[PDB]
Amino acid sequence: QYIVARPVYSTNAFEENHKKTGRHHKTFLDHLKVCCSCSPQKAKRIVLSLFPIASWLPAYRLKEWLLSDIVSGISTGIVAVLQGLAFALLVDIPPVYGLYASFFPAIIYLFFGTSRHISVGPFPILSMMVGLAVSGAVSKAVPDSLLDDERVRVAAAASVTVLSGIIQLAFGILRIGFVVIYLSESLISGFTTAAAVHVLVSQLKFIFQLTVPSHTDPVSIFKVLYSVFSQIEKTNIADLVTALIVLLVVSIVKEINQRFKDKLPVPIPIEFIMTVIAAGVSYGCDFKNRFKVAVVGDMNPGFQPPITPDVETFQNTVGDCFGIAMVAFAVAFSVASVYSLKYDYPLDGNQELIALGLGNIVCGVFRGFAGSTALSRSAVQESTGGKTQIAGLIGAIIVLIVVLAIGFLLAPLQKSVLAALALGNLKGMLMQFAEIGRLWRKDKYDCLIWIMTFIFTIVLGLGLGLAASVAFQLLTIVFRTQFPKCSTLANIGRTNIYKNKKDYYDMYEPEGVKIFRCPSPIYFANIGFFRRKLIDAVGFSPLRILRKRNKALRKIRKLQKQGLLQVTPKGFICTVDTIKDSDEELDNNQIEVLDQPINTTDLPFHIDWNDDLPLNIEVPKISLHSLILDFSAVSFLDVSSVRGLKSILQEFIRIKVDVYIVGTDDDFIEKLNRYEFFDGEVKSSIFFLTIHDAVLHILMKKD
Amino acid sequence: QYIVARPVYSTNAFEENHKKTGRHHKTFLDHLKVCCSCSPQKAKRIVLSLFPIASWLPAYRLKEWLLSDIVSGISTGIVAVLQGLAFALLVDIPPVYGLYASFFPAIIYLFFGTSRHISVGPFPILSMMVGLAVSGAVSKAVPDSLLDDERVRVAAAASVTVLSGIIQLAFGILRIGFVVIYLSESLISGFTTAAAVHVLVSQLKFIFQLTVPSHTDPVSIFKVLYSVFSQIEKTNIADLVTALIVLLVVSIVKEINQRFKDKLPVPIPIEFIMTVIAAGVSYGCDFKNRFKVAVVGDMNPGFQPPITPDVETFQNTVGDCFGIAMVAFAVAFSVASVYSLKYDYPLDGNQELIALGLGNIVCGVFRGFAGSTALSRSAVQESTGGKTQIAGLIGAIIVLIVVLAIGFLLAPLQKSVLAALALGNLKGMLMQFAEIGRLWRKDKYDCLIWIMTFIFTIVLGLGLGLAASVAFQLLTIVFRTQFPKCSTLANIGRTNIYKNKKDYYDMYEPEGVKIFRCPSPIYFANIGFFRRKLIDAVGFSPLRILRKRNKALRKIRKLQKQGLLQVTPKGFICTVDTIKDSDEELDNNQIEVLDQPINTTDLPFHIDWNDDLPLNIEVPKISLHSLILDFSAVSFLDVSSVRGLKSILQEFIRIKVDVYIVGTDDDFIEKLNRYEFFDGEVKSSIFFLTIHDAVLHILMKKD
Ligand SMILES: CC(C)CCC[C@@H](C)[C@H]1CC[C@H]2[C@@H]3CC=C4C[C@@H](OC(=O)CCC(=O)O)CC[C@]4(C)[C@H]3CC[C@]12C
Ligand SMILES: CC(C)CCC[C@@H](C)[C@H]1CC[C@H]2[C@@H]3CC=C4C[C@@H](OC(=O)CCC(=O)O)CC[C@]4(C)[C@H]3CC[C@]12C
Ligand SMILES: CC(C)CCC[C@@H](C)[C@H]1CC[C@H]2[C@@H]3CC=C4C[C@@H](OC(=O)CCC(=O)O)CC[C@]4(C)[C@H]3CC[C@]12C
Ligand SMILES: CC(C)CCC[C@@H](C)[C@H]1CC[C@H]2[C@@H]3CC=C4C[C@@H](OC(=O)CCC(=O)O)CC[C@]4(C)[C@H]3CC[C@]12C
Ligand SMILES: CC(C)CCC[C@@H](C)[C@H]1CC[C@H]2[C@@H]3CC=C4C[C@@H](OC(=O)CCC(=O)O)CC[C@]4(C)[C@H]3CC[C@]12C
Ligand SMILES: CC(C)CCC[C@@H](C)[C@H]1CC[C@H]2[C@@H]3CC=C4C[C@@H](OC(=O)CCC(=O)O)CC[C@]4(C)[C@H]3CC[C@]12C
Ligand SMILES: CC(C)CCC[C@@H](C)[C@H]1CC[C@H]2[C@@H]3CC=C4C[C@@H](OC(=O)CCC(=O)O)CC[C@]4(C)[C@H]3CC[C@]12C
Ligand SMILES: CC(C)CCC[C@@H](C)[C@H]1CC[C@H]2[C@@H]3CC=C4C[C@@H](OC(=O)CCC(=O)O)CC[C@]4(C)[C@H]3CC[C@]12C
Ligand SMILES: N#C/C(=C\c1cn(-c2ccccc2)c2ccccc12)C(=O)O
Ligand SMILES: N#C/C(=C\c1cn(-c2ccccc2)c2ccccc12)C(=O)O
Repeated sequence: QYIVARPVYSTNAFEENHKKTGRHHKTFLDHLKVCCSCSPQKAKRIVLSLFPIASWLPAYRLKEWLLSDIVSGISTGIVAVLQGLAFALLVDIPPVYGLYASFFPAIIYLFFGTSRHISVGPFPILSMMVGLAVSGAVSKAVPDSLLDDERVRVAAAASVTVLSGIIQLAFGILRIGFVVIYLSESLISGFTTAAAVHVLVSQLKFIFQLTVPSHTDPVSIFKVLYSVFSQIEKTNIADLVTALIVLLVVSIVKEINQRFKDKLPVPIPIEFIMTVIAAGVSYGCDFKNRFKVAVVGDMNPGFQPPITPDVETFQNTVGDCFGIAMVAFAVAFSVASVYSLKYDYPLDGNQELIALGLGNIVCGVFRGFAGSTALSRSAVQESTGGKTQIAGLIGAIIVLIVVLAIGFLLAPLQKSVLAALALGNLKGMLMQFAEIGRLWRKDKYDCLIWIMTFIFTIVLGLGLGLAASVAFQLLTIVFRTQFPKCSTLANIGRTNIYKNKKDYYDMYEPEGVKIFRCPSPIYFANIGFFRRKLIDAVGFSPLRILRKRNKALRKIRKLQKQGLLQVTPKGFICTVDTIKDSDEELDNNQIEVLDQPINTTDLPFHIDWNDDLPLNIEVPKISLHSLILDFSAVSFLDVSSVRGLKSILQEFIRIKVDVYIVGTDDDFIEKLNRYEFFDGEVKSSIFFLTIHDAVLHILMKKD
Repeated sequence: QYIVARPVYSTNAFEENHKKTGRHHKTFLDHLKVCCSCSPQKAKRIVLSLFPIASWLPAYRLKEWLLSDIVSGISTGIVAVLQGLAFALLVDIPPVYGLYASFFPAIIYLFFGTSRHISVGPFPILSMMVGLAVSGAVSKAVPDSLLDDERVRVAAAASVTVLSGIIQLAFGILRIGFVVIYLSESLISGFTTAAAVHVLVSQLKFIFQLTVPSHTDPVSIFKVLYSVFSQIEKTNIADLVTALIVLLVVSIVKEINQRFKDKLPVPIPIEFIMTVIAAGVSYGCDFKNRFKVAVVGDMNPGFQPPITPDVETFQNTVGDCFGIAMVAFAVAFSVASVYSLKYDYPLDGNQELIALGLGNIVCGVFRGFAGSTALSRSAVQESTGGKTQIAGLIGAIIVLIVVLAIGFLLAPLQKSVLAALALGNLKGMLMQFAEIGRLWRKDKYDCLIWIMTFIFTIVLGLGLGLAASVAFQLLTIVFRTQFPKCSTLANIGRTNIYKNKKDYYDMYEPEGVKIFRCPSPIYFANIGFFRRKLIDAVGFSPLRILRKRNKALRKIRKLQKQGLLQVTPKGFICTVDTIKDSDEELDNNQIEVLDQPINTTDLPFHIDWNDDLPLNIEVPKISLHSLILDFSAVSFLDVSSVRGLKSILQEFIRIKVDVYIVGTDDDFIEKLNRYEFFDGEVKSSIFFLTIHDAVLHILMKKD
């Protein structure tokens, strides 16, 4: 049973009887002495965190991990080759520059990366963003043969990814890799669903084999849909039927694959099989002069010399590279967190930013495009038994073998087989459309974030819809705390339990006491609503009672100068039966003296303000004498709240109503001490521990 | 004294013994039957709120208010004439179009407005915004004598203000006039200080008499400063010395004016006096051919016929007109709220939006620019004794007399006297620079809002810095709740008071109980920090203990198949002294079975997990058996919080640690019922009333 016998405490009387420890909290100048104090332990702890390969490579279990890493590396390197060739088409550069995007960041991440299970390379949302930034950068260059219009796109892609890597590396150095908390899962879900719709639309010009101009920012998906479906009569039917056959086979076998996972080890590489079959039947049957199928061209065997990034492209694409860097880091951290939770090893977000930025810089210098991880390729690497990032090294070696030696193969590949392979794996992102119903019946504030993120991304493009979506998801936090359900409380069962007055049957309120509760932090978007709810909860406005009391006092003092009210020790004598109702109106520059506190020390008689005032002065009466504010769910105040609350409490104190703030911790009062809140009128003795403390104090101080 | 004797309640046992009232809360379809249910009382209540002049005009006290309204109307009409002429220069149109800006909204607001003390007209921040929007609109028009370049600016100004009035009227119709709560007072203070710096810079080309091109959006103030100070050798010294003399005299007399306010009724109109003296000495001495002073030209006597707004200017200036409408409504509501609080009458914000939008539409049709109220002119109207909006009618009649009849006067006015009069009244907005110190020592989150609003407005212009400032002040709410000071609580004095464990001396914790407190709402930017703080507060991670227990159970079950552990009713028999430490590593696709709940029903012996496990199996021990979460300051959860909290509680329950959530109201649990939160593992019986309830329940259920 609950049995408590203690004294009534008042948050000052609690601190006289219970000695505090007196903690000396930390300043700024010693925050700048814990950072600059270097040590031989601190330096080695830093340089083993900058080069994580110095810590996991000598701890390699080369009896339990090597064969699994080799098998997983081969199985992810084949997928990396095909995905690089397919994602180079979304940037509209020659396809061999896709392979450079799947080699250099995977080599840099082996040395500088902290995850063990992600596969580093291109992924289609980032490749679409890089393609849109290139189309925006070549449409803004100053002026000074379709081999030279793609030589500009390659240099623009290289410059965009060098700038994105520079931004990522700078944010990793500045230790602000915690920015991934500013994206909710509803925002990520809506953004990835709309990006899957963007990817699905962008692969239509390769299936139908049409020529679509490179549209730009505001509504890119509808311009591309119009330019595709206005030329639908020029559709090459061989590419269409080949893409449909490859798409049907890869979706059927990818359903069969995960439908039967207990019986099937190292799952079926149906995309490699269909690519081999399609390139082998396009060769031999000569699907380039019988029909007019566009193929992957003759890729040159070898790497290309490094280029210097153009500062004009740096100037024209600053916000595009900011969006590319943010989306790349957010996707990589979201994918790597799954496997770090699954296998229990720590992830360093700032080291992730440093490794991805260095990989993107080295990739863009040697003419590749932007890299992060993909969820699909990382799932392929982890599903086949990847243990460390040596599987990434074997995958990069497979990409290297394809670049240097076997590049005469993949030349009869039909360029719509790649689009069909990219369309066959949009299923996981398109199945997120069944989340509007769940979030609708769950929250309705995150369903709004989902729907507005989808709409903003669709009708504003992948770079600008993300910024608008982040701003709207910041608005929804204000929407949650805008009109809080403010309550009046009452006692149940004649004990220390106080709940909502409209919720149970036999509640009891002490006479003259009001207990008000705001279940929300009070800030600038909240304080006027709080004042309105408090005023209609107590039943009156204290400013009106104060002003009418001041008007009555001015009329009483005016009648005292005329000798009409001879003041006794008790009671006014009233040596007139009735005066003829002369009300006096004050001017402006003089009305604010009605808001001053009443000091009736010149009369020996104590004016009651509640019984009856002589000579027909109405002065409306109140029954309230004590007000309790339950500030237990109020997490913070800012400035506007402290001003408005100081005004409310000053207006309540001046009409002789005691106020009590109840339910706060010591940090709340310690922050209120900085706000110039307490003075000779609002004292610190209004704070109490619990509601029952204040109620017992009221009942003791009355009688 | 505090004496309580009650049973221990558990938020389900409280609702079996206290019958709820069962309120039927309101749906959507009856929200759409309270709006469409029309009545003869509802219709008259609506149409008396659309035309407020039908309610205050027959209640006019024409014995106490008429002379004061006449005097205040004359005193504000003279100021309205001079301010209209001065603010027409910030738009760079001829000055007579300033007077039309101070006539038509003041006439429309007399019929449709709810305030009684504001003066409607131009104010310099809005006139600078209209000038910037005109300069941006004439720099974007398609192509098809300095009399024709200002005929384009007049039509662009008219179109911009018609679109701003349309936006204001549409937002007043849609009942969303509560948007003024989205601007903190720190944002308004920083914005108005930077706008005062903009106004001070924009009046330099009229004092020095220079020719400055109409610069635009990104850094307008530095381009204007460069274009002024590169031509400083061409300064007309007569305009300079006249502006300095007028500025010195008006600042000295405006200090003298409010230094002595008790002795001085109806304060000194020093601006009217200096304008009369300057125009009378510029005439007669002929300050137009002796020197080369630019003067206010010959204004044509009369109004101008209405024009149709160009839809090209509507197309080019959508965001500019949105910013103009928002700033006009915010300034007007902030000024009108002061006098509504001072004189105790209700303000309707949506009717304010409707009246201002109609006034701006009618003003822009008849070739004026945008209108709202100014704080200075409203202070002049209220200080001289304005009672109703009939003072606005007398002011508009004074402006009408100046337009129709006396326009041959104000023709020798020196056009830098007006700039000096506008510079002499920037003191109130420039004295807000002494708020970085106050907000620095008070909050440091609103000082940041002030500084970033000032910087964004200065280096981005008045339209775009406001949007960036609103986005940053939405970011600061996330900054406040990002890393909450999470605590571990303990008991003081062997009663029902639980406070921070590091704060007092003789605290007591029950053995095996941890009380954790997060003093913040938990949302998407908050849940990973909450999980990290809970894990390092309890001293371990429950996933690691669960996985190591599952590994130990798999090794025990493997040794049972070999007959090495013959299970008794109690104790393992262990018919081997020591096996040679064969640890087994699981594959991927098989590791997640370490996260499954332990069901050791196949053994009759109860496995302890805390004493000793045979054959040297370590399985790290915990002393915790009960965890209490103090969710009293947690105002809301969203989706990510419910998922992360469900994960945390499921991981704690599976290692046989009872969890208790404590301190919530019934609305919190009612919202958690929608989230698919409770199941066969996480039940609703974990919720308790207070911390002492849960602690007494723990101590009763142990022994
Ligand atoms: C929920 C709210 C925030 C949605 C707001 C949507 C607007 C941002 C969209 C809807 C209509 C769009 C417009 C629809 C059509 C066009 C014509 C289009 O014309 C072209 O130049 C086509 C391509 C070419 O030929 O170059 C340019 C974009 C534009 C102005 C669009 C700009 C973006 C707009 C205004
Ligand atoms: C998520 C959806 C429901 C939000 C609302 C969608 C609208 C903003 C979309 C739907 C139809 C779209 C239009 C569909 C087709 C076109 C034609 C397109 O034309 C061209 O690109 C070139 C035309 C030419 O050759 O002149 C320009 C965009 C536009 C107007 C689109 C503008 C954006 C619109 C109005
Ligand atoms: C904390 C992180 C986000 C810092 C990242 C900083 C970069 C975004 C900045 C720093 C240096 C900047 C560069 C400094 C100088 C120039 C040269 C400038 O060009 C010229 O002055 C002449 C050449 C021309 O534009 O024709 C174009 C912008 C650019 C590349 C700037 C682009 C933006 C850069 C890379
Ligand atoms: C959010 C925090 C990390 C600060 C980020 C700052 C950047 C957004 C700023 C800092 C340096 C700026 C650059 C400084 C100099 C230039 C050169 C400037 O060049 C010109 O004006 C060339 C002539 C012309 O464009 O007509 C164009 C803007 C730019 C790229 C600026 C773009 C915006 C930058 C990258
Ligand atoms: C705290 C952070 C967010 C501040 C970010 C500041 C930037 C938004 C500013 C700083 C430097 C500015 C630039 C400084 C100089 C110029 C050259 C200026 O050149 C002109 O065209 C001058 C006028 C003309 O001759 O037409 C155009 C604006 C620009 C690019 C400015 C664009 C806006 C910039 C990038
Ligand atoms: C609140 C402050 C401390 C924030 C940082 C200020 C900078 C963003 C400012 C300070 C100096 C400014 C510059 C001062 C002078 C000029 C020259 C000005 O030149 C012209 O307008 C035309 C030049 C020509 O004739 O070619 C263009 C803007 C610019 C570069 C300004 C760009 C913005 C700058 C770098
Ligand atoms: C809830 C509130 C914010 C609604 C406010 C809506 C306005 C901002 C919209 C509604 C109608 C729109 C107009 C509808 C049609 C046109 C014609 C359009 O021009 C043309 O189609 C041809 C002429 C040309 O531009 O050359 C230019 C934009 C404009 C004026 C639009 C400007 C923006 C307007 C006024
Ligand atoms: C925030 C809530 C209240 C919604 C606000 C919606 C507006 C921001 C949208 C709705 C209608 C839109 C307009 C619809 C049509 C047009 C015509 C369109 O004309 C052209 O594209 C002409 C050709 C060219 O510019 O090259 C330009 C955008 C504009 C003004 C749009 C601008 C953005 C507007 C005003
Ligand atoms: N990963 C993996 C596999 C196949 C592919 C997945 N996408 C993809 C498509 C859209 C979004 C994200 C990923 C491919 C793209 C081209 C060629 C092959 C694939 C596998 O072998 O299972
Ligand atoms: N109001 C009032 C008075 C004088 C003026 C105040 N500004 C002003 C200037 C900047 C910002 C806001 C206001 C004027 C402008 C032109 C001509 C006269 C005035 C008064 O007569 O006291």
